[PDB]
Amino acid sequence: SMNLLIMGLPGAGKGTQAAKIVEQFHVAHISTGDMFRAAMANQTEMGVLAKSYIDKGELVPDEVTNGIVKERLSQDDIKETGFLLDGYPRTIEQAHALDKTLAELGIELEGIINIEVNPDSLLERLSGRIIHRVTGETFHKVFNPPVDYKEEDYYQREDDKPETVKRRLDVNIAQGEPIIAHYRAKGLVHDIEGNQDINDVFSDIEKVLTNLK
Repeated sequence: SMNLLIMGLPGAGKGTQAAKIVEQFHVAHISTGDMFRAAMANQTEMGVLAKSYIDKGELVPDEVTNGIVKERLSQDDIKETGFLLDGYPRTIEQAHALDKTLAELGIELEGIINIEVNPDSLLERLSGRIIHRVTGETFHKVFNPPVDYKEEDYYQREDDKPETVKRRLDVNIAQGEPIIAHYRAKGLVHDIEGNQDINDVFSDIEKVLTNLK
């Protein structure tokens, strides 16, 4: 059992590495989407409140979000298998709330996998998805270019356009950096070079996690 966070900007490979971490180390991967879904499925105190905001298209308040996390971390699997929290905390306020939650449950955080990738590089990756303008097909400027390729043959979904991606990276950099610093001051942050093949990133994670205890 290990008690862990994973962090990283959008596109950094967190989802893939999280799944590899579970397969090998058998901790419970818990994303913000997972915790919300479980709260609503279980009809918990906070889950029915979250549903009430989500049904109206409204962002959920931190008292509810932090309460969902406290519900999640109180489950039996947590002290049995440990966990890999992904997505939460979103902000330094949520990190301060998590730390109170953990202390009250008598759980110690043991490590943070921080996958780093240059955000200018991430902008190019995340803004690569293109759709052929004559009815058929998805490609990607970096990962899967179409035959020949000329830009006028494609369009993009709004969330894949460079300006939209830049906004998303800017918020995650602004919100994430104070959290990474907060935990780095306590030696909990292990920086992983996201600049590698899937198995090479995972190898570096395995050197971190198998050495922790």
